[PDB]
Amino acid sequence: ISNDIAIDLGTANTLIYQKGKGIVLNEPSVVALRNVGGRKVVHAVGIEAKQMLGRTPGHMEAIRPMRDGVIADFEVAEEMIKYFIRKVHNRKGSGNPKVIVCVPSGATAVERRAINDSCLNAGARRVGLIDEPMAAAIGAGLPIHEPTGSMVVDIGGGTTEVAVLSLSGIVYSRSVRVGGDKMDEAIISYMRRHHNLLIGETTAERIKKEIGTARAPADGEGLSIDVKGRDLMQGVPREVRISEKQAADALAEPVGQIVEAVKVALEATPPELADDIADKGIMLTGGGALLRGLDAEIRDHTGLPVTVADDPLSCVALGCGKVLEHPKWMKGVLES
Ligand SMILES: Nc1ncnc2c1ncn2[C@@H]1O[C@H](COP(=O)(O)OP(=O)(O)NP(=O)(O)O)[C@@H](O)[C@H]1O
Ligand SMILES: [Mg+2]
Repeated sequence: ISNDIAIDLGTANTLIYQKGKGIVLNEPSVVALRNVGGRKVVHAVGIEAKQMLGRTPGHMEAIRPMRDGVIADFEVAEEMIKYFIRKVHNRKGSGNPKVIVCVPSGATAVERRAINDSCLNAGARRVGLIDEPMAAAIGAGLPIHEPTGSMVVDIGGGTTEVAVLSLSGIVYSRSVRVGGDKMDEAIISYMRRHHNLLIGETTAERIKKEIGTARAPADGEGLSIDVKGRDLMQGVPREVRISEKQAADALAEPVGQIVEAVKVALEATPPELADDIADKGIMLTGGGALLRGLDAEIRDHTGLPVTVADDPLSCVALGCGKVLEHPKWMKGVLES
């Protein structure tokens, strides 16, 4: 049995795929730091940190060490990664493992060295890096080996990466800093400006999942829920109701940037490849791809068919996993 692992180091979620086990770990990429006499110390990581925040006062502080598709905190990213790697270690398995890590396509040398070191520091022999859109496309089923063109749109928490693949290569790649976190920030700004109500991340993610949509009902308001927060002048808790119409209104800006990033990618793409993507469709992946109507909105504005992958939260990790299982393929990237 193997200790070989592939890591999908998301801004919102970290996934680890183990050779011969599939997905062994799926946890929020948060660290909880307690502040004490000027210092900050790592208290919990992952689902534990997210649990004990939400039971949160004064000390317990939240660091997302990857954020907006960049490494913000090198010290805490290292310890996050270490924790996760140690946590999936199997003692009845091969020595120090081979590791694959999925990095943003707009990742610099430095951030790559940083990833690679955090992994060696955690007990790996060798480390290979694979560009995210390439992993997303493989994970999703795309025929990235054919000379036919393929398009993948990966909507994360901090980033939306759009890429066109052909012939085992990336022909075009671009990332924009818009995804599920800007969606939440927009819903929370909307609650403040229109209904004068302060809300949190959790209430926000809940609205986005429950009535969020990239396109308003043709009706007028559609469905509604009630959400709790607190009045921003009075301090008292309050309930307000909100429609799918309001949510659509709230999300239109970040949705529109996503749509614009797809149009821009098409305008850069070679016509013959563009016509291939026209036949098979644009493939959406990543958790942001689960927003209602988002595929329907990209279809209207581009003219192209659009499909959401199966298990879009897991694509990058499955694609990384596929490379891990294929020794000759993993070869290709350790030579990176
Ligand atoms: N039903 C849903 N509708 C809309 N958004 C959702 C839904 N479920 C999850 N999400 C969002 O999906 C995002 C996380 O997706 P994910 O693909 O895990 O991100 P990531 O890989 O960690 N970020 P990144 O490094 O930018 O690629 C969060 O912003 C969630 O709010
Ligand atoms: Mg991602």
